[PDB]
Amino acid sequence: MDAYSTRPLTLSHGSLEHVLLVPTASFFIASQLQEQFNKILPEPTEGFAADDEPTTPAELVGKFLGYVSSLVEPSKVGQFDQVLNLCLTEFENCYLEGNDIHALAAKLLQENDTTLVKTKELIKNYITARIMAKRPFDKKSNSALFRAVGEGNAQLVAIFGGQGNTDDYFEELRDLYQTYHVLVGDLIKFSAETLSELIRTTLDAEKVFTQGLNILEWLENPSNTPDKDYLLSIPISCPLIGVIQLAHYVVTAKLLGFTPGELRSYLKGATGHSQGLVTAVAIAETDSWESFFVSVRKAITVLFFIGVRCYEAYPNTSLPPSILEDSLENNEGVPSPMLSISNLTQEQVQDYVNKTNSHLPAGKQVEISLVNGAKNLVVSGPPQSLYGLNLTLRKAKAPSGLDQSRIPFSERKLKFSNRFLPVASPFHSHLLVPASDLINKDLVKNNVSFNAKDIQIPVYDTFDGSDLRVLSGSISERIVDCIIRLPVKWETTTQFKATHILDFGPGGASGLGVLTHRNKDGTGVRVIVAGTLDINPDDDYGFKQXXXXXXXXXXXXXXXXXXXXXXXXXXXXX
Repeated sequence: MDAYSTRPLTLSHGSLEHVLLVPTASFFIASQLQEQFNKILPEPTEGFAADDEPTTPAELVGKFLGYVSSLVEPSKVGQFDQVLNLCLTEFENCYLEGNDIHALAAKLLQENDTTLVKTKELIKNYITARIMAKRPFDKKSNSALFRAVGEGNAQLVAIFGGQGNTDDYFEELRDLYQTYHVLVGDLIKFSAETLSELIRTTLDAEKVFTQGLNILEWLENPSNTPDKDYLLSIPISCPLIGVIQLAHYVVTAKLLGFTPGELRSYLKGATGHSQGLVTAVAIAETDSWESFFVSVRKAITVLFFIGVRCYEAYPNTSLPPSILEDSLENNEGVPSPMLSISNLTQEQVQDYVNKTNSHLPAGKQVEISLVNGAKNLVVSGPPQSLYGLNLTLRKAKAPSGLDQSRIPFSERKLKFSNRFLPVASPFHSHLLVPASDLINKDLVKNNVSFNAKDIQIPVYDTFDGSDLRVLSGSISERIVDCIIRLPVKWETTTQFKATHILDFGPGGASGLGVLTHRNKDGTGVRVIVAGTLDINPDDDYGFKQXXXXXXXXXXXXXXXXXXXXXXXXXXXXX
């Protein structure tokens, strides 16, 4: 054949029995919106919708067809259940050669049209078309960049973040659901039902989800998707969050042709962050997709109840405009009860904290929320107070106006960053405890709150990396106080013997995925999940999954080229 639109891609004339049920796709693919969307390309070269890359036609044809296809795995007969397969492999022999479509994605971000949405669609086309009828994801065998931890050449670790630096949340899950219809309708539809139940069951939780938690439709037709605001509030955010990372670990799986066991396998680490730990745990021990399921039920109800209850502590207090203004001028912004005091030191971060509480009543006082990074140091307390710290915080801070230009270090002043984060609640707090213990019980109160010695790999703690298995606390009683009470000291939670780190951190290159990197510069090669974008071989991600003939190696600062010695062919040192 010949996928048109000014760009040609031969489609081996199926010869007769094919070429007949083919043009039925030839003109249907000539879907009116392809010709006028091809006229926006003879000049505005592939303005939009398809065509981008010369071999991208194979996309929509091998997509549109891969959909109006069988419309059920139970073959809608050869019509669209074989005609679709002559081409499927036909595609797997153009510019992919196995290696995985996700990898052929790189062959776009850098080569031709630097487009994201034009590549994301591209994937969905494949993966979906593939699982539509024959060729299901299973073959198990993978390229490389993964043999490593299996041949002893490397070691892998896993991590999961939370309330990561993103005011989107759902903007990831939707753009995760839509992305791969196939590879997650499960966890999705599943967790859907799941949460949809954990409501009527905790009768009282119905007064905390004003915005119907019908996380279902929210995807298909966001037309009535409950705000952008409260879609973030703790109950509802907590769950869907893991859902994401879980969904990924899944895709990470299903893709890789494995099973949650085939993955809890190649590993050794797996350590989440606060709302990200709950994921690590429930992820450690998971075998086939038969066990893998209720396995999720856990995590879900977990974060679920944490949120639901934590929300009943000191929920979203009606923020005062009296401040919204002033705060929005210094540009600190979203007053949010949690702050990121970057570029500085603890104690320093402390001192300030101190003096503030000093005069401040006990209840409104504030703690040093996190300790991720050697500098970074999130803090939190009632929405208010926090800013009141920013007060003294500002005055002392320097406007970034040249001062070193003429002798600094001695008199020169400091530099900051006092912004807040996308987090309705004050995790790890001094007010998120009276309800803490309750969730512990709220756990058992639902025949699933366990996490026994089934601890596959060593899932490091929120405080001091211990296999988390030292019992005497059920874990599902620590994975509570380590969150809604105790700090994180992350640098202390890392102390890994890794070569890489897989972070299904909560959407984009801003959810620990990179921070973890920050702290260390000459060790792992931290790679993340969703998102295909790149940079400069620093923290390669999203595509380092199905990579073939390309291994990660973030040079070690000492090992990598360290002092040496040698002598001359005439006997001389050097």
